[PDB]
Amino acid sequence: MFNKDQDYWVSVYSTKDFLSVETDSGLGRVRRDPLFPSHLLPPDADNQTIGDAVLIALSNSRTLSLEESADFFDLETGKEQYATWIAMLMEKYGYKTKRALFKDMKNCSIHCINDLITISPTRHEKLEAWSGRGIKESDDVVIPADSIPEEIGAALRLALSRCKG
Repeated sequence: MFNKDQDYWVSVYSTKDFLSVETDSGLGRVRRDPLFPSHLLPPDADNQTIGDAVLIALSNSRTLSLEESADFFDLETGKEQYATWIAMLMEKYGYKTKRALFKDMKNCSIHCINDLITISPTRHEKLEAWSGRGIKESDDVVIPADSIPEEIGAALRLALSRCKG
């Protein structure tokens, strides 16, 4: 169950070899939450499995207190965790180079607030960068938060098909 007026955030990263559903946390600004391992799914995961992963990952999304915020957005910690995420993906899927991993990688964001799940496609800009550039509001995919997990999965697949670059 999601709390009223509370934001819950997830990032999705997709390649030919994996579909990763990740809890994001923060305070206005959000990022990959190091307390929660990525949900790493087979690239051919069905919609039920994807939807249940999305629901769990969203539920874990934290809204931090003032004190938690300072430690959480620490620059050097962030760098370490980010590069560690890349290393983990490379070692787990046998990517020999960063280019091999990021070349075709798609990114969608997932937001849940007040019984609405919004999934937003992105444009792949640089090797490790995505933007909202060229992405219309109407490119989002919206479903209710109490949707069956199959519907959430289908919604994420549609958003992934709307990614560009």
